[PDB]
Amino acid sequence: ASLTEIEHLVQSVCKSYRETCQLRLEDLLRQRSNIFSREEVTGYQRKSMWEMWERCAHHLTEAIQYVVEFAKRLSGFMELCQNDQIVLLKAGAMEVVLVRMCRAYNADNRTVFFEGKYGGMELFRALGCSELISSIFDFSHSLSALHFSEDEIALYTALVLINAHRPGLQEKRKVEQLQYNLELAFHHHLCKTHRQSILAKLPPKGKLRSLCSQHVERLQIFQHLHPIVVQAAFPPLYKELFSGGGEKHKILHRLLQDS
Ligand SMILES: CCn1c2ccc(OC(C)C)cc2c2cc(C(=O)NCc3ccc(S(=O)(=O)CC)cc3)ccc21
Repeated sequence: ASLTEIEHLVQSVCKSYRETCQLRLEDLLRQRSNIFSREEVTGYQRKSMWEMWERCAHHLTEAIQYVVEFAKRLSGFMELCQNDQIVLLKAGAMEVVLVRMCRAYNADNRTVFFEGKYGGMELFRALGCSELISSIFDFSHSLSALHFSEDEIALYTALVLINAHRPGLQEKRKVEQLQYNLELAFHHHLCKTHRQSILAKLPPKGKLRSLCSQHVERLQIFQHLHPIVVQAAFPPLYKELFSGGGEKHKILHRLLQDS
């Protein structure tokens, strides 16, 4: 590429991210005073393990849906082959969400936006996966300290998705070319903005992997306890990405072709 082509890539990635923002950053910020009452938090903790999982899995899926749209509007993604498009989303959708999640996290009070209001990590006690939950909270605390801008979120999440070491890619070099061009864009924007210093403070990719593996390990435990809840009440797309052998659902392909 070239300088103008790189800056055009910066604007195109940032646009594609805004359009597929689930919630505008301002909407999330204006709600920061709206905090679950102690009584409301007690009600969350007393809900059954399997209903909490169903509600959270459904919210997770909604977020995942916006990440698919981001991909479809992202330069070069839709020129990749369908096998590679699915490998990328299958492995990176949960990662993009975990990163996007820091916009919904308030480090002042350590709360996360969820079902209309902000609550701390006790809100999630009914799930029986406190390690996962505190890892995600801590992970969102780390990212919140860097004070990402929205533009920086878009460029960074683009790279989280366009990761050419995902196993199973058929056109690895084509994904390499794309990844390298988004890296230059990201780094060009940080340099231009005097923000290269965040580069040494980004999470190792091994960390995003770790959280996703914890996600799936805890899903398998829950599914073994409530197999019929998963079969009858989890979102199909969620089963496709995360459960086993749940990928008999072909939702992603449907999503990727539907205009
Ligand atoms: C660690 C605590 N936590 C969860 C823990 C587990 C879990 O699912 C498992 C049960 C499978 C799901 C959640 C979960 C979901 C939300 C959520 O969706 N809030 C609504 C929202 C809407 C838009 C944005 S955004 O615009 O910033 C783009 C992402 C952010 C947030 C918040 C916290 C959560």
